[PDB]
Amino acid sequence: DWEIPDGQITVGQRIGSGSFGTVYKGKWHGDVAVKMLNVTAPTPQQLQAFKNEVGVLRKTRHVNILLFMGYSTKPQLAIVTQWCEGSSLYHHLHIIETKFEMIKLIDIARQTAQGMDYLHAKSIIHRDLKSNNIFLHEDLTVKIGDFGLAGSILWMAPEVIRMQDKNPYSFQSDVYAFGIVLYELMTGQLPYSNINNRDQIIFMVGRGYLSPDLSKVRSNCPKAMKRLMAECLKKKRDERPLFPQILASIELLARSL
Ligand SMILES: Cn1c(Nc2ccc(C(F)(F)F)cc2)nc2cc(Oc3ccnc(-c4ncc(C(F)(F)F)[nH]4)c3)ccc21
Repeated sequence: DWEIPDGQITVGQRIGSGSFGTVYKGKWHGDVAVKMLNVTAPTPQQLQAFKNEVGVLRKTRHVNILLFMGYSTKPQLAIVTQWCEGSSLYHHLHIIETKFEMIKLIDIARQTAQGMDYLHAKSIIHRDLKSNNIFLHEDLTVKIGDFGLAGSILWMAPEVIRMQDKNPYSFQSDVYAFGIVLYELMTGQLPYSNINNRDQIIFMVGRGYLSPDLSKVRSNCPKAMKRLMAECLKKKRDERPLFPQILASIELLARSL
């Protein structure tokens, strides 16, 4: 079992604060991170989502997936994971503008792909893969998490952005978010930088009038990688490759550098 007996977790510095969640740096057999719920009495829907998150996390045991460590019900609903040292891929690329060498960029892609393939094998759809959810641990290991606390439309596949079905979320949807993550790694930028209207980005991506400008890729970006990016970003979801095949392509281009 993974229930941490109450009076063990020492919640400390509030690192992130959101609408429902609040992440704290903590202490439980060393430094840990604690996702918590603000309320003293939780909603039956809140208790379900906590049960679901812990449910997903207890199915994961992989280096590219954030280490689930335990849960706690009393006093507040809390999910304990490892504490990570460093910053998210988003922070690196877009906040502090870290200039990674092409070889590292491809490795960050390979690691994200590795973690993605694991989740998909375990029939887990992330639904929200983005650079803010890729943690570059000890500055070298990708750790896929859910560092969000609330949409994030830049990584959404046209079929998702359209909401033309009850569940438009697929393994393919995640492949498109991965495609956008590759665009970030290879351009050092977010897509649709020149468009200042969210609703229009939404409208156009859905209608397929707008796609990421692949000409923005770094000069040293391998032709194979740019091709892979293009496949991951296909408007038609059936045309998108899956992570076993994505991994294969990344690992191959990595060898030719
Ligand atoms: C419960 N829960 C999850 N859920 C999750 C669900 C599914 C999956 C998957 F299965 F789909 F993979 C993966 C994760 N993700 C989390 C992320 C959390 O934040 C953390 C964790 C570790 N370190 C930090 C940090 N270190 C330095 C800094 C900074 F930013 F302050 F510098 N922040 C921050 C806390 C709790 C988290």
